[PDB]
Amino acid sequence: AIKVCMNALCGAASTSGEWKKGWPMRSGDLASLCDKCGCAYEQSIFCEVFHAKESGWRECNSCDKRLHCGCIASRFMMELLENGGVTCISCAKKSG
Amino acid sequence: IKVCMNALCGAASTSGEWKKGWPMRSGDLASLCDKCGCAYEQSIFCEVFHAKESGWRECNSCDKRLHCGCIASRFMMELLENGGVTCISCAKKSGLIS
Ligand SMILES: [Zn+2]
Ligand SMILES: [Zn+2]
Ligand SMILES: [Zn+2]
Ligand SMILES: [Zn+2]
Ligand SMILES: [Zn+2]
Ligand SMILES: [Zn+2]
Repeated sequence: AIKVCMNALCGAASTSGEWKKGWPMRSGDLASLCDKCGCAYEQSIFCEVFHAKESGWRECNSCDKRLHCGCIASRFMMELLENGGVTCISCAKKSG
Repeated sequence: IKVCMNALCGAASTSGEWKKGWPMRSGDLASLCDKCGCAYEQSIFCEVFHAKESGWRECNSCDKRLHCGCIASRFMMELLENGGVTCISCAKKSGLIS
């Protein structure tokens, strides 16, 4: 396959250094991210930097953290609550 | 006491049938009264009960609205590799049914 940045709103076909590790894709393999997108992802702010204008934002039920929902990039950064809404992964570790 | 598992309903009775709802965190299907369950079966549960919540998006290839970050709508869509979501019809048409 052609290797390209898996941020679909970037799609860069080249990068500085090696490709960076991204989020798990549906197949389980890790996404390839360019130097920019991968840098945001490493700092845990990919969606805040690159999905700021997309729909689907909610907030964590236990803290102020905004969470981009319906998004593969943030998919394992939150938990779906039985009574509605989401909590981020830190608060989820704190609540069992 | 058996109660409708839509927290904004909680009716203690039902007409005809308790209907099967969304898969809960444990994997079991929720028990819904006939109202809420009919809304669920027609894929409009979140449109009826969650219209004012955050988390709403649009299907990647059609106009269907999809309530994301919501356990009730979680088997009503598929997450795409491009960061968006697709409804179940578009998913069946694209080969993405998991
Ligand atoms: Zn990129
Ligand atoms: Zn995102
Ligand atoms: Zn939180
Ligand atoms: Zn009900
Ligand atoms: Zn909903
Ligand atoms: Zn669709």
